[PDB]
Amino acid sequence: DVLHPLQPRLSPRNLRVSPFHARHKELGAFFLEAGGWERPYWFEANAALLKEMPAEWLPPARDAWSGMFSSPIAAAEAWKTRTAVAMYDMTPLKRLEVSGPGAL
Amino acid sequence: TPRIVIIGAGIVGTNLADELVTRGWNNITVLDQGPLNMPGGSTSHAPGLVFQTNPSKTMASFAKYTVEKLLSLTEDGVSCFNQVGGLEVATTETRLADLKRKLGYAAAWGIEGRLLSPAECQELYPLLDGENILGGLHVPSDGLASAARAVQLLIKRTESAGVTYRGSTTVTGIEQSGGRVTGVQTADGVIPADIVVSCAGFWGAKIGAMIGMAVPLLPLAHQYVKTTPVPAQQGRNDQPNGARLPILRHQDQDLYYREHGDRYGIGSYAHRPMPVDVDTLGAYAPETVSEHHMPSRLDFTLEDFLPAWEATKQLLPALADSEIEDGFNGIFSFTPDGGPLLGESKELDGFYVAEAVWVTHSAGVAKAMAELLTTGRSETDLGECDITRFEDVQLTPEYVSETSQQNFVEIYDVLHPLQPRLSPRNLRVSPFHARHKELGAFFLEAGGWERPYWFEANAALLKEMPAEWLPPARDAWSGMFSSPIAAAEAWKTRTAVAMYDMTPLKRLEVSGPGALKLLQELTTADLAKKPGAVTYTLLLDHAGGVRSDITVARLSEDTFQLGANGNIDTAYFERAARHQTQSGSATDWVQVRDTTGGTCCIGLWGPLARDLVSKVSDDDFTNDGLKYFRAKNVVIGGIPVTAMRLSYVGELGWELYTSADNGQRLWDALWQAGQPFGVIAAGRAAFSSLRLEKGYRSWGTDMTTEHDPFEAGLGFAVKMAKESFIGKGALEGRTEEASARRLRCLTIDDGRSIVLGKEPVFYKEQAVGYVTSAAYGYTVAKPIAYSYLPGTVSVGDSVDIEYFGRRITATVTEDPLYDPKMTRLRG
Amino acid sequence: TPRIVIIGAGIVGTNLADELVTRGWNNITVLDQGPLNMPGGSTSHAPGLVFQTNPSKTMASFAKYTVEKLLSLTEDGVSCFNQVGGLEVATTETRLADLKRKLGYAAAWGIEGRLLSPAECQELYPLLDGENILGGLHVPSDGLASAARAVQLLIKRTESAGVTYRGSTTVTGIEQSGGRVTGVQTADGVIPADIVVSCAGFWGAKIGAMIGMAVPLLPLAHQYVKTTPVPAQQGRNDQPNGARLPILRHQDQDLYYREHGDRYGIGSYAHRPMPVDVDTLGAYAPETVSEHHMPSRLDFTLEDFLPAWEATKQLLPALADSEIEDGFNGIFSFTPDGGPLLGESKELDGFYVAEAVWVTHSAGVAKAMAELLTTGRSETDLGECDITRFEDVQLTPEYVSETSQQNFVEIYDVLHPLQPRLSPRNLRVSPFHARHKELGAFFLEAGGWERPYWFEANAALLKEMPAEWLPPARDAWSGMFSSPIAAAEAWKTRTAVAMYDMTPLKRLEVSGPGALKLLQELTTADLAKKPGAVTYTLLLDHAGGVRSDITVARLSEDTFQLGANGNIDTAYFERAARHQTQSGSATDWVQVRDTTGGTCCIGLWGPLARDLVSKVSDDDFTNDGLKYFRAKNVVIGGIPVTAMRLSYVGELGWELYTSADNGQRLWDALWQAGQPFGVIAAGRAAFSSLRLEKGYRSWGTDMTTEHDPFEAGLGFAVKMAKESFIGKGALEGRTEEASARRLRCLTIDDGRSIVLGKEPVFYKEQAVGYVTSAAYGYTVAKPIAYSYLPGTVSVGDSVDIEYFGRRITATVTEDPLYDPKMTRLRG
Ligand SMILES: *Cc1cc2c(cc1C)nc1c(=O)[nH]c(=O)nc-1n2C[C@H](O)[C@H](O)[C@H](O)COP(=O)(O)OP(=O)(O)OC[C@H]1O[C@@H](n2cnc3c(N)ncnc32)[C@H](O)[C@@H]1O
Ligand SMILES: *Cc1cc2c(cc1C)nc1c(=O)[nH]c(=O)nc-1n2C[C@H](O)[C@H](O)[C@H](O)COP(=O)(O)OP(=O)(O)OC[C@H]1O[C@@H](n2cnc3c(N)ncnc32)[C@H](O)[C@@H]1O
Ligand code: NA
Ligand code: NA
Repeated sequence: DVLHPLQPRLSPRNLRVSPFHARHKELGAFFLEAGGWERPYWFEANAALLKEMPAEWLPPARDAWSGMFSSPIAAAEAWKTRTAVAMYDMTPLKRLEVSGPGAL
Repeated sequence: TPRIVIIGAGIVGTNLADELVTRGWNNITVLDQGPLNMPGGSTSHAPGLVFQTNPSKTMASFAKYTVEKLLSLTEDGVSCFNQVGGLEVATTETRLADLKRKLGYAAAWGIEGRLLSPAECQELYPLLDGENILGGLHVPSDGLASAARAVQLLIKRTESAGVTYRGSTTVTGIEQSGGRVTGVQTADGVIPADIVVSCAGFWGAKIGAMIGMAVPLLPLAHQYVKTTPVPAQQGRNDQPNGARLPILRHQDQDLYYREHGDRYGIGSYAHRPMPVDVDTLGAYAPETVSEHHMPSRLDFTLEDFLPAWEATKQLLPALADSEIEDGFNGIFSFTPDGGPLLGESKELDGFYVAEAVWVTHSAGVAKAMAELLTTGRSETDLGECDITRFEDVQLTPEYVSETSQQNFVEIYDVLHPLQPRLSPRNLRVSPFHARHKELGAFFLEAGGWERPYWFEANAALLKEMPAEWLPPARDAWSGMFSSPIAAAEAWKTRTAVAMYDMTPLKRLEVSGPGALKLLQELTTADLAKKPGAVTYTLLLDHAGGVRSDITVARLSEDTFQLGANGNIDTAYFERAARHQTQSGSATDWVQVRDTTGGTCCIGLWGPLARDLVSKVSDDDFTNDGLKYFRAKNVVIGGIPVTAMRLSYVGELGWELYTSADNGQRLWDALWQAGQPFGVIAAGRAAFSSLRLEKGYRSWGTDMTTEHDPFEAGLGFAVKMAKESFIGKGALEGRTEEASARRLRCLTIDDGRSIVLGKEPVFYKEQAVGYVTSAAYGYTVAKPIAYSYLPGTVSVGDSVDIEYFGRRITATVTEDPLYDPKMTRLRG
Repeated sequence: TPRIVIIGAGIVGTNLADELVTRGWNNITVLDQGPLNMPGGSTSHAPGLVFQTNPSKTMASFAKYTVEKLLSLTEDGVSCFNQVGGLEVATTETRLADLKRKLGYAAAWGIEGRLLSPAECQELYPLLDGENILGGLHVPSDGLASAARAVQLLIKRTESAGVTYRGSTTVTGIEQSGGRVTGVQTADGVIPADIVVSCAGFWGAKIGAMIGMAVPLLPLAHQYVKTTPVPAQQGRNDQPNGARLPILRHQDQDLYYREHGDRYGIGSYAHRPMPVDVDTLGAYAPETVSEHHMPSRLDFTLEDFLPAWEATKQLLPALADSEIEDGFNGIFSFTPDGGPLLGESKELDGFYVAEAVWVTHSAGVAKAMAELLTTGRSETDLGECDITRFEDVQLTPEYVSETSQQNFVEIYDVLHPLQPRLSPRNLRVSPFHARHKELGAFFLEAGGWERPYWFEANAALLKEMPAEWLPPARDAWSGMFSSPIAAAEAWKTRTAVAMYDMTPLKRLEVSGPGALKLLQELTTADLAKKPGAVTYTLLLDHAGGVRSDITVARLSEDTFQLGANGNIDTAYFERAARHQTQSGSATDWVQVRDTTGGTCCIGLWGPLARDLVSKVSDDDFTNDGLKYFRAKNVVIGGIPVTAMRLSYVGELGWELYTSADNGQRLWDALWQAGQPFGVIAAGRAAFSSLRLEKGYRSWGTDMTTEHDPFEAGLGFAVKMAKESFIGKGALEGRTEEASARRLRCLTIDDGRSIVLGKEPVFYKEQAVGYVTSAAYGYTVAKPIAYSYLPGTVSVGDSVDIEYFGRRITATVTEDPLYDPKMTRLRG
């Protein structure tokens, strides 16, 4: 099959979620998955910001292929990270603890 | 004939006066606050590019008529149309593909055009830098309107026929009595009128406030610039405003161009939206109005034009050897959906609008409005143009401002037919909204309502779905706003049981001792039956065209519930009810209420529907308890419900109606009862596919006022034996078998090439139709498309449908495609 | 006088015939399917215990009248009441406390009673095993009714006065024309009638179905047993049914007792609910009806009685030396709220019900119904008895069965006034329900609606709340269904801004050319003002009693929105509207619709309300934009809203109304706008407290039809200058200052002893009133209670309120307690 590089499976999904999952769903997260973890790629709540976003932040139209699994909402999220304050879910990033007198 | 006052002597008002005169109505006064020699609205600044090809059949037809009429409007051997042709160029692959779709519209609506290669574009338009040009769409019949000259020639010939023009005359109010217009107020007194038509351009909302009418347009400014003389153009054109090259669109950069002698004109939408408050413009003394000084022209803002100027030099390098000479920010109108605003006001009988109209469509709008006024109907479908199409949340100043600014931003963008706005959203939701979100609904919006198209919860079913139900891969365009989940939802509707949210479908209650009388005249059904009957019926106009299809349920002697198509229907019934009440006896009064927002409806459909409902109700839902096309009151999960036995999707079950406060309980009761039967929530994508498999006609797409019932295959819904109903006389003698054009079901032979709507349909290489409704049919496992075809094309014949320039073979197929013997519905 | 047919010759129907005759109406036919000497309904098996004390003032008054009337009904020197007194014993501390509350009801309603110690109980009732007895409540005037003998004596004296009795006559249908009753159908023809009253006991729902009326009673069976001769009782009483000891209640074990000569009778509710299908009983040939063979008696099920028999031997050990002799499972009626069903049907003019009535209240119900029929009103408040009190979800067979069975299970339980059912719940929810659950709403229910009483989200505010707002600890009883969170919600309403859900408050739309005319006659206001006015007004009866208080908003010439008290109001307006339409001209027609379930309302109140709304609306909400007690249409968050400026809680702000589909958006828009102002959601506990601080009267509690406007302190709402309105004539000359009894505000001096309602109020040691509305006042920092008091008691006087047997000192206080100068509401 012809498949986009970001194409998700539709099943099995929701195997691993962070503690913020219910809050993310309240905010309209668009989830893709990697390593079993559900990861928001943008939040539909932020679409409401696009109408106040300064014109310099608005990207041009995308073609169909680069537009797959993409949203203009991401521009607003970048805008607010650069100018205000943002909360990213970093839970899925691999975390190891190395301990003991031999760790160093 | 009636005394008419037209407000506005722009291109719309003067064409309307002309179209009325030609139809023998000449008791007309046209008013304008500006001087008659140069009124000073948008018509007085438009450069006049006319591109006819449009996705809307109606707008394309308006443009074709405008070109024809302007070519005919002449004095001293010079017409008001310079037919240079039109060229749209593509600088991206996305745009190149969209030009192939537009070539399809051209063929569908009867406009001649051709796709051009980069080399052919360069031959046609030598000033192009061909490096970035990927191809073009050439329409030889497009060209340049002389709008200001047309206004002057229309004024001259209508004045000769008896029309009165009064310039320098400002309308300050509207006089009324008894709910009907009687006059127009000015500083100097009242001008009497039986009919008033507001043709006031971007002042349309200011006029509407004079009668308490919401007119959903927003005045916005748009930049237009002229260059100094361009060296490459020296000696080529007639001075000072000659043109020889086709008008030029560069939609990837939001620009358009025309020649003005040896100078260029540049129109740009590539700037911030620029809303204008009409109350700040100032009154212009008519003696001061001139080319560069008029209400419609605001000061140029060069800073907004710099990017457009750079993009212009890239496309047309010869212009880099010229300079900007003059620019202005010109005011015109935008609306929430980009459509114009036509028709009779809800608030005042005899008061009409014809506003938010480009020069391009002006003569077509005027013709349609002249037809409406003089005969009671337009010869062209106005469903996308009627002012009454809007829902109440769509008429607020905030909605009109936000959505019309977005329409400006997107004016030249490539957009899919299902593309949603991202804001404003969540205006109207059904009582099931929280449950829908629990199930991962994918929502799109229409009329302000959030509507699930499928549910992510159902993705878990795909791995157990039988292979016969799995559709092939979709291409990128038909794959937009689509999911394979819809196949699973269709599968479970056909084999188990499903819950559809029917809440957004327009619901009217018609009540009172005059309700039966009203509906007996307006519809094509004999509704005088003991309560409990549900009847599918049509509303016609006096020419027999189909205004709407409606389902009528008689709930009691004096109460009927109607399933309708939208707010055009609401306004039609409201006025008809008021007129019957006003002119009738104590037994003729009737009220109409739009109850949609206060109620809700679940379509509970599938072969296990009786098994499910039996767990939560003691009412009799067997065939003896409730027959097909009947209604009765029941209790489900403790909630009083009106159950109607019918199904758009063609399965066992019922539409279940209740008040909004009870909806969540009804939902939850049915949901719990359905667990052992594998109940699912099912969305609009599956709904549309299953309903098309049943051959349902969608008003506005599969039939309009341009079609009679017999052409549409809806003859069964017309009871010709009735003594009286609107349209009966026009329909005498007509049959389905004798109809010159007939609505036909097509299936796509390759099983995979999905079409979407508006694609042209060819029979033996000639364009003879276009796609109305379309969907992938999950039960028949192939794409489906409907089209009108000449009556001589038969079931079993082959036709081609053009999709993005490729011809797809399809077969005329008998419908319904699924269960034509209704075995799933009976017993 | 009118021709009356009464269906049923039980204790109700025969007392009704008697009460009509005494009022000079004797054109009455009474029908019964059973033989007149022993009809065979529940009256033919009742043992006749009459305990007068009840939490309901109306039911207590009905019982007092029954005792008086039965003592008066005599032949051969033997009356129909044996006044042995009544004793309720307590075996738990919970029950002992509840007897102190019941002693309070006794004092409130004018019944003499005393609390007895264990020793005194033993002196009064020597057969008690005193070990487990903790105390008793003794009411000397209670006793034993001879219900079957009363029926026979009533038949005799009404027959003499002209009443016709027809036994062995089964009603099979009801004849009607023009929406009014005309007759009663039997196998032998139609008996003509202007008025029909269904007194058919547990067959009431079967009769109601004959006219399409839902009668919300459930037939249920209840065990009653007689013992063999009890050795300890040998020689003590007259044989065979004599009694000397008080009737005995043992509510902790769901049992009651009486003597029958030397045998005991035992009634038990300590068994599974036993619903009965009346259609299975079989028709009894009248010649076969006898003491042990009649429709109302089903076969005894000993297995259900064994636990009751064991509990009986424990309480009364002498009975262990007897045996069970005979038992039966006797059928009677239960209803969803334990109240009877009285009044005129919604479905049929002139058709009345008087059903689900204990022998205990029978003569009082009959008197009230005789008053209703002969004068148009009852002299006793029927708000808790009227058949029209029920909401539509409360009339389904499923609701009536579940809730009436729960009422049987709980019949003798100690229950708090706010105790909710655990099922059925979530029948009706507002559009804000999901948001409320996000905020941790604590829901209670009324009329089927889920209503937040407080929000757990607000617990986080308690740690920043100023100390003056923190209330003292509550005792266990007043602490039930209460939270300290309510103080925080009151604090923020008074100092910031709060959003109350007003959706459940009854909302009626009255429309049509006759709407103004109807309301001008029914209300005490002059409503003929240009649209936009909001008026608080009263509905009176013809005696000037207060049927309801209503807020009327005139939204247009022919449309009014009413805020009402419940479905008694709905049915009252529906019938008045139909009668005006039927008898009126083409300009008199009027429709009434209950729009509550299709709409919603947010009360946006607090000093920051203008700051909040200004962020989400461009409409003018200043004093010049919208004055106090005015309404206008606005847009908030993109949603069309009807804003009304008034506040139950006494702060700046508005009631904001919209359609249900728009409610969640309106909520979310206001919520987001309110974040910088510290907006909270606020629930019913705070609402009730703040509204009582404003002196608002709650219909049904603070005033009923027993009170005129002047007694209630509502004189300001009566426009005596009006030409005409129902009740005007009765009110001529009356004033607040001359009223013999006046509604007064009391505050509890100790700042901590909260009372709840119905507690008796004493002035110089005499019972002179009782608590109507009550709440802790968070702004005044003390408990508040209202009561009627003799006119000679003044502001500043001291009264005592008895709560669980303890006297609490309170002061008559001027009201409103908060902001009587309305500074918070004006400007
Ligand atoms: C501004 C603009 C518009 C434009 C364009 C470029 C610019 C910068 N380029 C176009 C193009 O190339 N092709 C095309 O098809 N259209 C183009 N347009 C849009 C076009 O100009 C307008 O859509 C069209 O001209 C609108 O015509 P209409 O006849 O509807 O409106 P109008 O010319 O503005 O006339 C309205 C008249 O009403 C009078 N009026 C208003 N209020 C009153 C009162 N109260 N009393 C009396 N008279 C009143 C005005 O004076 C005006 O003359
Ligand atoms: C069953 C029971 C009831 C009871 C009780 C103990 C038992 C086991 N103990 C009580 C107690 O000690 N104190 C008290 O106050 N009440 C007690 N009760 C309840 C009491 O018996 C009933 O609530 C009361 O008797 C009801 O009286 P009412 O007059 O309302 O009803 P009825 O006696 O059942 O009479 C109805 C008559 O209607 C006739 N009917 C019905 N349908 C028709 C038709 N279609 N046509 C003609 N006549 C009809 C019936 O025949 C009946 O006689
Ligand atoms: Na754009
Ligand atoms: Na019990």
